[PDB]
Amino acid sequence: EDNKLTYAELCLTRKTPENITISGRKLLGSRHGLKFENMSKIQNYYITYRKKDRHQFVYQIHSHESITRRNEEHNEITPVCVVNV
Repeated sequence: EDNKLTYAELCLTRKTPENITISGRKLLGSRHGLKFENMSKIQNYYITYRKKDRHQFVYQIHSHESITRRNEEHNEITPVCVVNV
């Protein structure tokens, strides 16, 4: 829905972590509907977005471990609904 997302399905030709992130970055750079303004606990790949000044955001897929690592290194990358690859 507008607020919460049920589930996301990604379909590729090969299942590798680098290809998953590349596909998530490329497929989520076109014209989209909303900004995924919600939250859900995470525990494993997810679609995430970081905030950036003057209404700027990036849409790409990160693993939960990678989400934690990039939150530790860094504007937090708040994760949203799970992605099944």
